[PDB]
Amino acid sequence: ANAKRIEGLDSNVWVEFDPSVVNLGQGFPDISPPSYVKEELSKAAFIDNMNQYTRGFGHPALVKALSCLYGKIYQRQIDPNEEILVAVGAYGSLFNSIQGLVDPGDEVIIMVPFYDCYEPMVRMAGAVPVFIPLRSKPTDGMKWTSSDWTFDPRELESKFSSKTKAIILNTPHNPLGKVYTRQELQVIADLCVKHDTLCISDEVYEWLVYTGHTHVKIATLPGMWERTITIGSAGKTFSVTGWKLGWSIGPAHLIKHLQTVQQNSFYTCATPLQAALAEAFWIDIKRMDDPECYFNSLPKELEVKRDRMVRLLNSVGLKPIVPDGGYFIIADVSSLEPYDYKFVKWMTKHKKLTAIPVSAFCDSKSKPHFEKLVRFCFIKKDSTLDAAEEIFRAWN
Amino acid sequence: ANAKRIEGLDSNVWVEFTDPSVVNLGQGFPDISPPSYVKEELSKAAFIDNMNQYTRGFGHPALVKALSCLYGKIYQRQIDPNEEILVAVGAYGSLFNSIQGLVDPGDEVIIMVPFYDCYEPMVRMAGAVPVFIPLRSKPTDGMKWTSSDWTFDPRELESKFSSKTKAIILNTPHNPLGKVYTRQELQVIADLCVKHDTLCISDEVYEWLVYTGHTHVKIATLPGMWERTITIGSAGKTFSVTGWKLGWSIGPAHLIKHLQTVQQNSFYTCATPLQAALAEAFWIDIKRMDDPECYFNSLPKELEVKRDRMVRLLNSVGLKPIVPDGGYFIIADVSSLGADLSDMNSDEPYDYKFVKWMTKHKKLTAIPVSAFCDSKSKPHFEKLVRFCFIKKDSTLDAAEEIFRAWN
Ligand SMILES: Cc1ncc(COP(=O)(O)O)c(CN)c1O
Ligand SMILES: Cc1ncc(COP(=O)(O)O)c(CN)c1O
Ligand SMILES: [Ca+2]
Ligand SMILES: [Ca+2]
Ligand SMILES: [Ca+2]
Ligand SMILES: [Ca+2]
Repeated sequence: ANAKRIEGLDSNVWVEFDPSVVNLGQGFPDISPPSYVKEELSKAAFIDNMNQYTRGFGHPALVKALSCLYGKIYQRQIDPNEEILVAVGAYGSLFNSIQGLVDPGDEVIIMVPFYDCYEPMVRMAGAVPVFIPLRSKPTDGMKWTSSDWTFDPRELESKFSSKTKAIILNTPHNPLGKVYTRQELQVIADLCVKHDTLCISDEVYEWLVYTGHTHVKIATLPGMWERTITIGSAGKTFSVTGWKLGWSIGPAHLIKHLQTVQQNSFYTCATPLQAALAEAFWIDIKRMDDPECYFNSLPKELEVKRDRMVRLLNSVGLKPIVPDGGYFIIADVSSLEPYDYKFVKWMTKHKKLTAIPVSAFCDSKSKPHFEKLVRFCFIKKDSTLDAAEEIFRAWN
Repeated sequence: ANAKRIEGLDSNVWVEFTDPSVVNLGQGFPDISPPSYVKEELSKAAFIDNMNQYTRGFGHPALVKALSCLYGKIYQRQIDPNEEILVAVGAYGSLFNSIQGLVDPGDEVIIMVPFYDCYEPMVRMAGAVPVFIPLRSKPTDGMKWTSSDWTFDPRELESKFSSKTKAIILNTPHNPLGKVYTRQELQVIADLCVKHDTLCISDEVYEWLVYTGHTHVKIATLPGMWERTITIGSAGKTFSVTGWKLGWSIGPAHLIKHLQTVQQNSFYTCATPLQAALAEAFWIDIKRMDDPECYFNSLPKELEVKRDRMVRLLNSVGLKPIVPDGGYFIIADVSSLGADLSDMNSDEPYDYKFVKWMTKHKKLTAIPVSAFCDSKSKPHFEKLVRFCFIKKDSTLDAAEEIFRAWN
């Protein structure tokens, strides 16, 4: 018998989803992590102290590294102890944020399609998710891209009331690949300031922005530092999704409440992973300048792979939406229980290729508007994408 | 402002407890080496690319398979790795899953005092009402003071159960007392849980650390209890790697699913390389469970020696130790020292003053037992200080130097 708070929250999209099938579904990198990330974990393993309890809110060496890296991005001095919290992934950071800040009866605005945990997390806190969809614009004629999706500022305004506690922002966006523009962020900022709401900004894909786009942090916009929690992830930054380390960065008067959730929930994150992650950070922080920096080299490597996926999807009559950022690409499926779920089962069984139906990232009323869209992951090794080529070449 | 569910829960004893020349017998920080193979296995896992990516949400398959094998032997029943186990971020996370998945606002949860400090705020964050009952000492055998001289009154316990009781939290072996609950004590608890149809959440992280004359009994193995108990263990304790932060909840499928629902909506998955390495460590020791060199046997054997040394050290200065049946903490009554605390003028309990004094004057820290007590219980336990002995010989040598030079 569940507690009331988790009523109806037991179904989970990922819980629902053959070894000759090429999996382009889940965000499971099969490229290697950088060699030094692995080496540093090995080194921490052999130090006895690095196997025992560390500082609860974050390993001192790690919060110092994050302080120094993010202080450069933000152009401010970030207090490593008071303005940072290390949690169990971005998931954990998100949970800390909602649990510590959002009351039963609060409204939380979510942009659709949304990364799927946003909705049940808001609901577990007894809050009301208030949905607004991203919508299409006329294309430049040439190609379909993430930047051809935006939101209507007037519709957004109408979502804000005196019940609104916060808006959840995700840039670069999953599943669309949208890198939100400065002007878009400014509309969100104006409304958070005018209504005095929080912004929770999920920026795990922050390094993964392609040619002609720039990651901009809403927390750097005038008046936003004081009302924003910005979230990062080791799993994305260093392609080690299995390390489950993320962080929240923001003002002390907000971070302390995340800290209260953490000390009362899981308390401490793993010492060896955090020690190794601190060293991985120092290596790359010292060479941000250079194309060898993993912050530089990975987006560069992935852009090639993105462009590859777009050719392959085109090659078979699937209309790709070229992503500004991240490592997912959506394809419209229409020119070949919701449509995209049926299509994905059909493509698995008959083409030996798997993907994720976009309707999984949509509230019930929005699903008809997105149900002909399917998402593919390209943070894959050359050999994996060749196996995918084979499947596409052989499709007809 | 904070969310309402966390009002007044921002204070934390461990945060409150913050110098290189101080000998630290306070926090449960092991400075013995963990087993060599535990460290080896994490290194091995680090170099496998796959073991650095997402694994199964509710627990890495090899880990839960190892857990089901080991606990199947202990429970003498088949344990389902997927449906009857949930791997969480430490025993903390397991406790959190349990209370968050199973306990409603207005529910009562019975807690035994002193209690591992997190029990109280976890119950309050869920909007539930902690109902406290103290452990009470009884006359000693004359020669020694032990954990076994502490117990609860069964009639007092009974009176805490009402139609509003959702659960009782059991911690055995007990922190901070070191008490190993007897079959008869567990039987009293089981009787009431069955009579009122309540849950039992049983924190058994120290399950392997039981000393001569005592045996770890799992309440969930008693008649009627399997269907109503969540039993919690921890890698930090099992393998002396407190920094790995992996624990597990074991119980019936209809209860574990609720815990699994909290986890999927909170942090989701635990780290892959730690879980992979831990599985291997378990196999290495599962396969030699009958042998002295099994870590499950050698660690309590090694700790029993250290415990006895600590008892002697505390005695030499006039501290009155409570010899623990289990775990790696020891409590001493400090009141026969009548210490020079005259002018530390706060409204803090005696034991916190004593510890501050001991740290400054004697260069030795410990933990005040009142940190493990609710407001009304503090005066009944405030002359008691907790010392940790999961320590290497050289650390206890340093401690011994201080005790010898004490007067
Ligand atoms: C937008 C978004 N946020 C959060 C997460 C979870 O991050 P973590 O693995 O660090 O918990 C993911 C998973 N790839 C994601 O796509
Ligand atoms: C009784 C008890 N329960 C739970 C914990 C926390 O366990 P973990 O470190 O596995 O989260 C501790 C701390 N050692 C403890 O003493
Ligand atoms: Ca307002
Ligand atoms: Ca308050
Ligand atoms: Ca079975
Ligand atoms: Ca009842």
